[PDB]
Amino acid sequence: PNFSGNWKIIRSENFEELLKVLGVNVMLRKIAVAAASKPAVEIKQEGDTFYIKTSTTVRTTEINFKVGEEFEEQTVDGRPCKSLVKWESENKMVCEQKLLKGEGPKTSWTRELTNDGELIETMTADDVVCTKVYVRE
Amino acid sequence: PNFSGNWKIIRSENFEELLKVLGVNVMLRKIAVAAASKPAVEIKQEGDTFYIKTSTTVRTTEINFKVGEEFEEQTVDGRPCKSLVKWESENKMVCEQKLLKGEGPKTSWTRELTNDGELIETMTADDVVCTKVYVRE
Repeated sequence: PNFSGNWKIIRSENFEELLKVLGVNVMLRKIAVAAASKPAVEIKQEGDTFYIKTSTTVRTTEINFKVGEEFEEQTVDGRPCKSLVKWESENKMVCEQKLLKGEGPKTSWTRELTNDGELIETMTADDVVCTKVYVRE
Repeated sequence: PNFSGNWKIIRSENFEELLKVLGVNVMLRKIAVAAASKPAVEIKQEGDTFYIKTSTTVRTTEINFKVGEEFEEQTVDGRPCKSLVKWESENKMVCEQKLLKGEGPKTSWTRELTNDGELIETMTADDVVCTKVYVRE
């Protein structure tokens, strides 16, 4: 169905720990998980075309993509990557990322909609997964 | 033989499927997947007495039991149960679980030490089996 909406975070699991295993220093981890860094996510979906803007109190980023068409974004640790999203099913998109320069962990993400209209986001780096869950405002 | 040691995972199958057949909703499964990252198992075996600590990037749980003596733990989906472990062979133990309160699917688990020195852990609910294989660190 339809991912469009203004989404507010209600659960976050394993995010700081994932940053830790990627080598992010403790000062940056602590700020990444601070109240002031809680992400709001605004999505506008038109068929396979998506605009997703993710904002905290200090940062704002937007991606625009169509399912099945390569685009550029950043990995969960700021390295530029080429991304490609596919539908795993009607309510779930999966994204494979490839670094533009150099080598690093294999990263990906998924976003999916539940029965009850929660948005679940997961991000994976090698063997480590973090999960965020949002509800619509 | 001796189950003692610190065990690192080399493969895993059907974790989320097990939770799914137990009726855990998809939100909770995806949180559980994040909280299950990089599982490590520390075992201290002294004859028939066992201490088993399971650590992931987010959480640590510990059970202490003696083979043939009932103890309390939780099912894989987090429900309190009484458990009783028995030897099924020289190198394999099997645990049957019964809920403290209420009724539910039959759940069990096993742990086996192979001839190649691997530890195989299985957890069963209905006819779904989740399997993890570890080697000694």
